Amino acid sequence: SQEYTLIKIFVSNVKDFYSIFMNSIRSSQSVLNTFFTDFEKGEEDLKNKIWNEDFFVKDKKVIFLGSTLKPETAYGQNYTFINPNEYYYLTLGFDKQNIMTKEEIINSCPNIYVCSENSLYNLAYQGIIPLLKDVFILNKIKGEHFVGLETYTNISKIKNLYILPMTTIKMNISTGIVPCVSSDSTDDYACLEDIRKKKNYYCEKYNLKEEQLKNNSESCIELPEIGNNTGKYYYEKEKVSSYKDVKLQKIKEVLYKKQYFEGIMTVDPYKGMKTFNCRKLAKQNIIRNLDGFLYSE
Repeated sequence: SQEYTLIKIFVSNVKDFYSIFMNSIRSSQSVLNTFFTDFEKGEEDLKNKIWNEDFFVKDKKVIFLGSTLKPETAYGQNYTFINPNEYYYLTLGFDKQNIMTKEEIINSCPNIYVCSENSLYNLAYQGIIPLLKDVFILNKIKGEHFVGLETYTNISKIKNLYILPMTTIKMNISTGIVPCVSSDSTDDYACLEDIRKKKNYYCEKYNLKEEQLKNNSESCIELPEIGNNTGKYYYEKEKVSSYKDVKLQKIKEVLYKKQYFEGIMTVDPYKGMKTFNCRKLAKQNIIRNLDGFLYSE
């Protein structure tokens, strides 16, 4: 049972998120002339409350639930990765970690979470989302539609963390949304490098512009005799060919263990602390500050 740290990844432009939301509602009503929980006969006021700009701008926070095994690197986050080819679910949940009626969920849950199907019942077991009297689904949206949205966390140095596509995200692991920390992760580095290299493919295919692809990731971890920016260092040394290179999984596992046992933190509030210790503190601080959750499956 692997423990993950979920980080609250807030959406900057909630009105654009609302456009995406209503575009999806309309598409699904058209095709079905499984995307959202149906509204019952006397629930029109609920429908009118949810399908409303106020719901996304005033009433609720819109939050992608990012999953990481390296929470100590969150200050360096430069992008948010999503699987563009898979469906993500929108569901209401709690800000702090529950069989409830639709009305009760609307009245009690301040956050709209975006996450994979895989995560849903795990989240409910963790007390992060309620069960409906079986999960209340506001929408189901392919990841491609979120590519280019601006996100941020309360930990990240920068606040323009665009959503980028990563097709190697496995839908059976956690929430299927991951923080991009390109300085400190070879897979993140690899994916960002492929996007940059094939910027014409990516900006043609998705709602992405060249100028969005230049965000720096502040390295949080130095390795003795290597230095910082270890993601790039192992990308280059192991001759990684792309973010879909079969050897990455092993490189990712080796680098994870090496940073954990040997890394030194290079960012506030952890400067000079060993990564081994910081892993635990960062989990503590993130949870205590209500910036995220512990999650198991």
